[PDB]
Amino acid sequence: MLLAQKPFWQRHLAYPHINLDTVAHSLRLTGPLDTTLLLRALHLTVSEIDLFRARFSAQGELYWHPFSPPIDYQDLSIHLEAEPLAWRQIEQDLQRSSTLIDAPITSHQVYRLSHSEHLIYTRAHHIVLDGYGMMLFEQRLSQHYQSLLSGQTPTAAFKPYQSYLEEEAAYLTSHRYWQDKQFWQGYLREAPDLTLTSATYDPQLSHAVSLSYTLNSQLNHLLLKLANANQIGWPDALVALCALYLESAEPDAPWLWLPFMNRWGSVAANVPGLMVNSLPLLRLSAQQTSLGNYLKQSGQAIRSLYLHGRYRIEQIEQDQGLNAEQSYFMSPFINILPFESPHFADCQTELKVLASGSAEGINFTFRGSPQHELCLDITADLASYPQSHWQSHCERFPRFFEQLLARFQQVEQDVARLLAEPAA
Amino acid sequence: MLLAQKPFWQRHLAYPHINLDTVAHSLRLTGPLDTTLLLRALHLTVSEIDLFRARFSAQGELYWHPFSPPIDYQDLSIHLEAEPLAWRQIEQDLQRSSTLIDAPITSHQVYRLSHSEHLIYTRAHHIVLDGYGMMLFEQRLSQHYQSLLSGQTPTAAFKPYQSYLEEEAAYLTSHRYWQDKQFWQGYLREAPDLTLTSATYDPQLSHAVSLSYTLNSQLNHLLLKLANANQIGWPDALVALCALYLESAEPDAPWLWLPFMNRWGSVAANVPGLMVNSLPLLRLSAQQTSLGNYLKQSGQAIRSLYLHGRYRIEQIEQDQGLNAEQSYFMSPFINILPFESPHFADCQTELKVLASGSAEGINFTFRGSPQHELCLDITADLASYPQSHWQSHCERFPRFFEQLLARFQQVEQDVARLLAEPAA
Amino acid sequence: MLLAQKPFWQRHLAYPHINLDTVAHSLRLTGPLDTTLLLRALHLTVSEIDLFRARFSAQGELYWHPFSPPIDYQDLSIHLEAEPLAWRQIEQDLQRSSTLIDAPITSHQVYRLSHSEHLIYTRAHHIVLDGYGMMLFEQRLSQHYQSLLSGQTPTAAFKPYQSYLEEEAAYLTSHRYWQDKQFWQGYLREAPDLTLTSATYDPQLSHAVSLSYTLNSQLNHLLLKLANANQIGWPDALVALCALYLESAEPDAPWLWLPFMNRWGSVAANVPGLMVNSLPLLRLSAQQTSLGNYLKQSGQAIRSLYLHGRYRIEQIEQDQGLNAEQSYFMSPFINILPFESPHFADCQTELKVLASGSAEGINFTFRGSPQHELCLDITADLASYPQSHWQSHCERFPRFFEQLLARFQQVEQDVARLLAEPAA
Repeated sequence: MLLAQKPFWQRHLAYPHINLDTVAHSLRLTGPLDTTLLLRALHLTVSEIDLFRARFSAQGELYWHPFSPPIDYQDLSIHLEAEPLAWRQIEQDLQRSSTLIDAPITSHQVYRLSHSEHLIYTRAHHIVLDGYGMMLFEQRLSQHYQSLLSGQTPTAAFKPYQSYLEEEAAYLTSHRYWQDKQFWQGYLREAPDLTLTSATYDPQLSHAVSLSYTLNSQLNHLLLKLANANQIGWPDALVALCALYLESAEPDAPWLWLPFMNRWGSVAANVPGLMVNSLPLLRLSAQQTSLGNYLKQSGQAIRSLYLHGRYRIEQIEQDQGLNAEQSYFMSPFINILPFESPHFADCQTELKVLASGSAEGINFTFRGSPQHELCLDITADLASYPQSHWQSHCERFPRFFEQLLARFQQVEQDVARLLAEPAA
Repeated sequence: MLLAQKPFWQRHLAYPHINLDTVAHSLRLTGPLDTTLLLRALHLTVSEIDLFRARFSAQGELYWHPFSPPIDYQDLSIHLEAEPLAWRQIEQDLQRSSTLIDAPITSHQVYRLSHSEHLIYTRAHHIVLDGYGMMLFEQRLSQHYQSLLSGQTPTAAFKPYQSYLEEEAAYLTSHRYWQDKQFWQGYLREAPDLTLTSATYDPQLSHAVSLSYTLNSQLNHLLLKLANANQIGWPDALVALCALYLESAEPDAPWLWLPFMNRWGSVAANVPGLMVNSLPLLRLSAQQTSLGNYLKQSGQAIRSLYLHGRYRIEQIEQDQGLNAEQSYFMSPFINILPFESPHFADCQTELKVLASGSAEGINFTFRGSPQHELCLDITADLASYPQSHWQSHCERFPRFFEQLLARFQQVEQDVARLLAEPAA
Repeated sequence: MLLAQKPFWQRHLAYPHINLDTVAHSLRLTGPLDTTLLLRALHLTVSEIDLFRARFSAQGELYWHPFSPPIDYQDLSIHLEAEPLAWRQIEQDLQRSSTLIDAPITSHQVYRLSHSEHLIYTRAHHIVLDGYGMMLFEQRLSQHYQSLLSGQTPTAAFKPYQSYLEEEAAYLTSHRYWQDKQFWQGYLREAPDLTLTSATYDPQLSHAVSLSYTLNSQLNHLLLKLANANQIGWPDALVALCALYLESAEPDAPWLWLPFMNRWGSVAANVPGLMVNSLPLLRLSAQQTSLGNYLKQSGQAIRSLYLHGRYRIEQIEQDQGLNAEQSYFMSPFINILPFESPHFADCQTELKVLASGSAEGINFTFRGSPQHELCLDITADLASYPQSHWQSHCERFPRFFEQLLARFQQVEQDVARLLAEPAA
């Protein structure tokens, strides 16, 4: 078992009767799709994912099931209560006991609701799949379907999970491992303390609240320009902007937590699994600096995180002295969700996140793309984050974007002029 | 548009009325050549070079013309004033006002002067073609003509430019990119300031003065014997010897500028275009060192620059805080061009460089090969370099080479011997 | 010549007659070995090792022989005086004159005793091969054999030695070089003086004595266990433990010398040769810390050595201001020998060390593996170490392990508890 999987494994031993870290998506395809080919496509995709065959012993020993995950298919086009019938079974799986010992970690269900309506349900435990893995699974499903439909030879399959283990093993014994430890050690030393997880925090008592604000299109164009002008992508740009925002909105929070996919330059880029790593970014001050210099310098600080990003935060926790019963309070946290839902010839795809872990602290999420629609979701777990502050963020963050777009207007949309003004 | 191209683009917008960065070669062929097949060969070679179909919008957007460039041919074997008619048209092109906007960037003219005389003129703007690229073009022309003459099938065609764009795009995203960034950052920290282009320098007021100096055979042999001995290529050997010559001839200049092809190991080796990168080499001191040790350690240094050579100098200028209106004064500069002229059966080839960049500073260009004829060309632009210094280089550089052969004669032409002696 | 090679060169000049530094193994293969394929395998293996072609001039210049070393094979199956004939020729080589100067630096002899018995002899002077080196050689020989036995094509050949020289030179001119210098400087300044080599010491007058103690399985499993707990390797854990035992067995000995292979993350990993660096570990205090806390911190310090290990100990001596006639007395010395003997299909391998170079002081060597069997080897040079203290160590070191095994059982195999009780 990988260090990154241990915390999930422990949470499970600590609250067995409940599925705290599940990942489930539903795909709704509307269109003249070829049922049979989709089923083959799904069966093919799943075969390529070695980790979906993972199983754990009572002692946490990971071992491998020899068969690929079953694909439960049902033609419901016959019944009038087709949809409700499909959703009862989907909820059934969501409400399953979700044990981990000697059991299948994933589930795959397909429903033909009508000749032009299909419902695909995919579920896994966070211990064998993260967000990026999920989309990889979706794109692959897409790829196999297109190949089957167009009668072409499909492109290459996911590399075996074993190739990733080997790569990870080599990294753990490499000098880079030590340069990384070195780097996080210095980063935190010359910095304000990180917040630990409360001793009285019960993961199951989570109580999530949320609000979504759709960013104005004019802001998206600016977002891009701003990104370009600083030789950074819009996701990294939003992380910078978000940190700038927190300068006023929550000055006492010196840290902004980020998820580094840990797929960059690695075979993991072709191996669905668990690799995401949570890292803390020390927000730069807005005092005595231009917005332009703020974005550029934040981007570098962020980049620096990615370069030493393969070093596990769990490991950092140990390096910093926390004991086994401790963990960092990764809040505030930012997530950028840029990936499109998987495509299928002559169909519309409606993707729905049915499960995705547990909310802790406050979370800022950006789903979509400045090229189309980009929304901001402000989610807080009232059991570990004050409701009023959450209230405040839902009113202040959106305004923050309204201003930026304004300061731009009142400067005749001159990218260089806006980057010219002070960060504050 | 690539970064390497931006500066040529800007120079054009700044001075539209002049051809600052044009490349043009004339190939005069003497022999009973097959005109029709030469034309075909030229037709096929230009069609394989995607970049020659490039064009730019007034906004600097590079788009693609669907047709290969035209090959303008003229049989002039009838006129009494044949050669003069050819050259008058060439000079005219060398005098056309460049226009990178929505216009063809290359020109191809062939002239049949007499049954045994042909003149080929090839012109491109530096923004789509460099030295190495020109030679790939000439060699390819030679290959095709030879294939057609013997009936054989031609060897593989140039890869598409798209492949290079992709490879480049990946490098810009890789870990190497950041490794290269840190490197140039360290290298420039541990060293004397680099010089910046005077702010009053006007590219058009350039005024280049030149002078050749063939190296006697005994030196060329010595160059090779020295290179082999230090297990390095003669070009680097030659670069070292210049580094050494400069130590005494121009001690108040620590840097020496070099061109890095960026061809080896990349698809660029099979894609004509612009890839050469000018990078600064910090001269090693000649004090306390044997000649041999100087050569080897210089080679080790050059190689170090090679490895990080894909990192763009324009990027470095930004990393080092220069602004949009500044740049490095890349002088002195030592440019080595080993390539031989293209060959055609039963013919002699006379290559003539009709246009190349534009003089800046003092330039040491070596053309040839130590096995054949190697001529040193000291060029200077009095508009940006001390005329007196230039003359002084013309005197002492050849003397430097003469003293070298001499000190060699001194110890019975014993390579080990000559190498054990002190550097200076 | 490399710095690590110079002291061997010196020893040879100072005592031309005696062959003081030799590494020589014998491998007895019992089974139905394919003689011919073995001989081919041996042939292929020696040909991949550039360094076995090294030869030294009178002035100590290292030059290269153009041919791979010969392999002398004799079928003694028909002869009656079999084994005696083999060993007699072996002893003759161990008893060669071979004044390093202009002589084959290695020897390879193969003997077929019967169709079931084969004896392989391999000798090299320590100046071109260390322990790891010898191991690599052995493993490559089994790879080749196996490859020829099965119809499989062999894996990659050892990289060329020039590769390593090129890497080392790069390191010497690097900043990493300077950091290592810094680390060693301070690590020594803030610590007790290292013991210099007695001026009245004569290498040729070595008088070795040894005695082996086989660590009982009970302990083996504990060793491994102890290793896991402190997230460290068992060899590193054995050093930590040896340093502990030395806290009350020779309290006046602040330092413990360790051999650092210096193969870690280097082409040297695929280049048999001399790279081992002897370094001083400042033994940590066994007071005011728990066993588990001692191991964890010992491993950290040990890690630091490896991390700065590329800096040469001979270089450190020069840095500490020692003159050419001086060196560090490297005693106590712990050596870990984990590697198994080469394996050949359907055969038995009985490895035997016939020469491993003379060593000063006292040495603690761990041969084998906790996974299977391992024996502690206490060896001493009476001409440089008190025979008394030696016998002292022979009785007291094992006891130290019976105590650890006992203090363990005496805590109901409670691993975390053993690691809770203070140092000693």
